[PDB]
Parts: sequence; structure tokens; C-alpha cells
Amino acid sequence: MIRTMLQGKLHRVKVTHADLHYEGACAIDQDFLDAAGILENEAIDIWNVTNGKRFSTYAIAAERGSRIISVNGAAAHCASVGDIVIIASFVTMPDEEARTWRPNVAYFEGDNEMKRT
Amino acid sequence: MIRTMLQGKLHRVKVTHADLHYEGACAIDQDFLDAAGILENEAIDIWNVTNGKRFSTYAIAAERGSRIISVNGAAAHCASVGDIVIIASFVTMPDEEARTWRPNVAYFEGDNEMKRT
Amino acid sequence: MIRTMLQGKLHRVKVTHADLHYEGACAIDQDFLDAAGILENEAIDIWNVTNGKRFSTYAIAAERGSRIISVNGAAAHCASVGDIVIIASFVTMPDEEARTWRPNVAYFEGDNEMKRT
Amino acid sequence: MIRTMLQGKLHRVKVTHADLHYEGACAIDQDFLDAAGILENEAIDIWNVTNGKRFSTYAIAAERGSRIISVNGAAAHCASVGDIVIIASFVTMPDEEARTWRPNVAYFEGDNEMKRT
Repeated sequence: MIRTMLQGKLHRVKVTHADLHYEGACAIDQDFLDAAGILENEAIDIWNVTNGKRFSTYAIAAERGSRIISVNGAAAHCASVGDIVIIASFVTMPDEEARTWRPNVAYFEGDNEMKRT
Repeated sequence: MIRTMLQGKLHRVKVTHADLHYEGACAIDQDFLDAAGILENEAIDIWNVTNGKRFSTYAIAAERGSRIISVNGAAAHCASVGDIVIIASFVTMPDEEARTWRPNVAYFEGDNEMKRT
Repeated sequence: MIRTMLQGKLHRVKVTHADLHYEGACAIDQDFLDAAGILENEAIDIWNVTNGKRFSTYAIAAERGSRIISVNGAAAHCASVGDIVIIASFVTMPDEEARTWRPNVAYFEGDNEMKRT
Repeated sequence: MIRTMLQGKLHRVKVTHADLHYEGACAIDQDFLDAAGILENEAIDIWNVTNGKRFSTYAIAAERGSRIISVNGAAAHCASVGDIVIIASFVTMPDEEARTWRPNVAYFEGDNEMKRT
């Protein structure tokens, strides 16, 4: 049987933009997406450390190096600029592969600077 | 391993009807379903740009050309006539196919007129 | 790629019992489970037509013929005796099978009497 | 077609720690994880019997024998020390295997002592 496992997450990144109109999804610096192994158009869950809200949407790429985290469309009701959020994707696999599965985790410092190790 | 990807969405369509009783689900003009690639009886997520609510239900077909978006049953607690919503379906596939996956997106103008390109 | 489709639902059944302690899940007359094609220990979504709440739990069997719908454990915070709810399960399959997929739907009358056709 | 089934649960365990900062997820005594068959980095749903909240996160191991249930990061908004929660994982399998599927259930007494049978 098949497990759902954490694929990767952006841990405690800060929302940089929030615009109800127009567009939607959560636009994320492509460098951040690569670090966490998250793909453009992949389903993502967003857990807001600042306000406690939890919601699910999908990832789109923002410009590499922009350090952008933009919550757009209806999702803009769920976060504000400055909020600290955790952004996660999940994947499925057989139990055997799940047992030794390792998520990609990206950590942050300062103004959404990616932290090493 | 297997990714969950955005299959397609109706972007910023307007709710035309909301009836708590009876029936359920979200009835959507079949032309809209075809445009976004969404199937009758497929699980859909609905993100309400107007009121911020997010909920999951399933799609049923409304008459082709009716331009109808009817939120029925318990879902009628989550949207009102006139609300702007995003309606999405998600599918799973191997990582390799996910990397070059392209969602179907349908956009709207005026009174739920589908916008081209 | 793989679609998530409505497998079956109990449409507008009434909650008969709600006990926060102890046990959990939603216990459902086995005849109702068979009618909707829902299995013991299968994940189910519950949409409360009366109070608007939406939550996910799993199905357990109640005695055949009891006409019971018991919301237990934490789920008892989400429904009250007398509430009208829709109980659904979802399954996955290839797109080809999804295109002609037919959900099992069970309808109700009076005191959770299953309605024919 | 493929069913989503309850894999296992921790039934009515008590939250021992809740820290918004830092880390995230829900750290759970590894002995408890083994008992319910839940894996490190597996998606889990948490249903709070005390306050009614329901949320989804992922499991991480706490020290074997610590009897720890720590809700961390954004999840700390959803439970408090002392809350009674049910922690569940779900897996997918073909309908045939689902029909005779048996979830692992772990029960608790006193100060998160695992109860036998």
C-alpha cells in the first residue's frame, strides 16, 4: 500500500506580497522551489505561523533571486505581508520507499535569505 | 514517486445560484468543465475570492451554454450569488510527467463569458 | 494521470447520535455503507447541511438496520443529533475510467429510511 | 480503483508540549509511531477532542519512551498542552485489499501510557 510523505518544505519563510486581485496561487522564488523540490503547478499546503491559518493551493514560480512569496487570489485572505509561513508539498510512494524517505527542507534568515545547513 | 498537480481551474467565475436544499455539489456549465478539463463527479476545490472561504466538493454538469455556477447542499453555506470563486481539480502522476505538466486554465469576463487567451 | 472521483455518498441523512467520548469516527448503519459503496475504515468527508461545517474522518459500521449515524470523538464538535449531512467517499483511477464513472448515491426519507430511485 | 483507508491512529493521546517557535510538525514518541504504524515524515491528521479543531501536518519522531506529543510551528495554534487528540494516517490501495483492511489502533491511559488490548 501507498503512503503520503512530506516531499519538502520551505520552513519559516516570510510572505512578501498579498494581492486578492488578480491571479491566484502562491508565487515563490524559483530558487526556493528547487531547494524544497517543489514543482510549478504542484499542490502545496501553507501553514501560517503568525496567524494560525492553514490552507492548500498550488505553487507558481516567481523570478529566481527575487526572494518572493506572494499569496494571491482567495489565498490573500489567509496571509498578510510579513507573516511567517511553512510551505509544504506531499508525495505518494509504496511503504517500502517511505520507510527511508528524506524530505528536502529549506531554512531562512534575514530577508528570506536561504540558510545553509 | 507520485506528485499531485493542478489539472485545471476556472479562474474568477461568478456564482450564479446557491441553494442549500436540495441536491448538493457544484453544478457548472459543461462548456466550462470541458475548458478546464474537469470531469463530472470529479473532486474539486473551491476558493472564494469574495469571502475567503475554501472548501472541497465535486463537480456536476449544468446545461451547456447556461453559464451556471450553482453551489448546492452544504456548500451553499460557503458562497453566495455574485461571489467570485476559483474552481480547481488536481491529478496525480509520476515526478517525470509532473516536471513538464501544463494545467488547463479558463478565464472569464462580463457575465461568466469565457475569455480567450 | 489519475483522477479523484466521487465513489458514493449518503445524501441528506440525519445524525442520530453524537458522543465526544469515547470512540471516534462516524458509525453508519452497514446497509447504508453498502448502498453508497463505502467501506469500513475508509476515509469519508462529511458536509453538514444544517450548520455548514465540513470535516473528514473515517467510516465504521453500525448494526445493520439500526439506521444509525453517530458522530464520535472530536467529530462530535462538528454535528449535533438531528443535523442533515452528506457523507461521501472518493476514489482514484486513470482518466480513461473516470470519464464514464458513476457514483453510488443513497437517498433518505422519514427517519433515515433509504429511498428508492 | 483505489481506496483511501485508515492506516492507523493514536486514540486519545494527550498533547505534552506546544511551541509555536521553532520547528514544526508533530513530534511523537517513536514507540507510539510504531504501534500505530505511522512513519517519520508521513502525513497525519490530528483531531482535537478537547477543542474540536482538525488539522493536517506530518509526523516526526520524539525519543522512544519520552511519551511525548509535541505540536510545533503553526500547529501550536491548534492544540494546547493537555488537549486530548486522535492522530491518524491514511494509505491507499486497490478496492480488493481495502475490503479486508485492518487499521492499527493504539489506546492510552494515565500519562500517555499505552494501553494493551
